[PDB]
Amino acid sequence: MADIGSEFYTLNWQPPYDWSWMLGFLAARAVSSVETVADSYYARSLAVGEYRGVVTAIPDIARHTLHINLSAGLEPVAAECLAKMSRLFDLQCNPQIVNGALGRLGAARPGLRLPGCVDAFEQGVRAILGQLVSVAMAAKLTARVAQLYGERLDDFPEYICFPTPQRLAAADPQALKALGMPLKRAEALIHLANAALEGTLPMTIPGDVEQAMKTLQTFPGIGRWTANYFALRGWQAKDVFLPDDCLIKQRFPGMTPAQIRRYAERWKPWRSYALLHIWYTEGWQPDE
DNA sequence: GGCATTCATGT
DNA sequence: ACAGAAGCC
Repeated sequence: MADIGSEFYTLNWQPPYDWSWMLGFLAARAVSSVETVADSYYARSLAVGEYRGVVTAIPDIARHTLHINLSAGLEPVAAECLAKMSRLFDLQCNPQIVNGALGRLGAARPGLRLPGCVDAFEQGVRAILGQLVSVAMAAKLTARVAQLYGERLDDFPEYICFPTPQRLAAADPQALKALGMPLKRAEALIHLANAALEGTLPMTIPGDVEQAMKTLQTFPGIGRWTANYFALRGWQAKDVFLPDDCLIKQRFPGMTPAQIRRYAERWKPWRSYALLHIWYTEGWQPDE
């Protein structure tokens, strides 16, 4: 909780914004030695190009500001760090626009944002690992992977960087399997770690997301769900919906993974936010 | 254990 | 759209 840096920065957000939720979300999925989530505090190792360091983000609810502190090694690339924090926290979102379009589904938790990531690859590795297991177990698994293939910081030895596409492509699929996962999944990771290494995996949000996801689902281990939920968190595609999600079929009294594709149409172009509101709004039921 | 979600494939 | 590998009681 002691300033890891001398340089401080401020990012504005447009209320409303449920920070307890956000930080709750990220804390659950917090990978041990990579990131540290607490009450009004989030911290993590960060690689921007060849620059390394620690970032912390402290919300200030009174003045619609997020306070960012950077370690010295991250100063030369401050703007990009801030852009990563902004995509991680959805600071550019216009809640009024989203919520107004979500109509009734927006009402209960209007401060819900779309939790993003800091790195499209990192998000991709996460998307694969958290595939079938519980949110908690993915977290523990991903900590094991990072513990082995992650790079430590020279200035902050209690922090390690999320593993790069390099160390990860050079991974022994069996060493991965030993960290507690199917061969088919260790192989998935390595594939992705290779695509990203050779441009084949888009790091910035593609212009045609549906098209870009087509290409994704042709990856080993990556199907339609894993591809959709990655576009959402990895690219922060805001108009993505998952009709096949287990939790959604449940909230649709006998409805086919095609009938809902037409229901969720009513929430363009904010279907990602709609999806989230459904998950995290218990009281909610379709307008039958 | 036989059965079942649950997401990934392939005809 | 239409039929295999990985907790449930």
